[PDB]
Amino acid sequence: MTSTFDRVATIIAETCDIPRETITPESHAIDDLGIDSLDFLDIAFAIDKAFGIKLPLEKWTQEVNDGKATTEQYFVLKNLAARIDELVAAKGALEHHHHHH
Repeated sequence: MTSTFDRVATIIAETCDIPRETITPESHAIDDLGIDSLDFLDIAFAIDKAFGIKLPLEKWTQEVNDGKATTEQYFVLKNLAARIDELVAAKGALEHHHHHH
């Protein structure tokens, strides 16, 4: 029993050495865990290859710093785990389509 969050949290411990105990689902990877966006690239590429998906990290980070999206929307570990899972669902091409197509 290990969720998408728990996989990510293991990968955070592997990459940037952040204690699993001090990693909550409602934690912000950058603000709360104190991980830089570059260190988060190493985490996100390790996630990327693990789940066999593709995170548009550059897109997510440009939206965040353009004020299109709030930081927490992508960088809170439950929202992040939901984004990854959403792209694992997109990896399987769904059957009810992604948005509408």
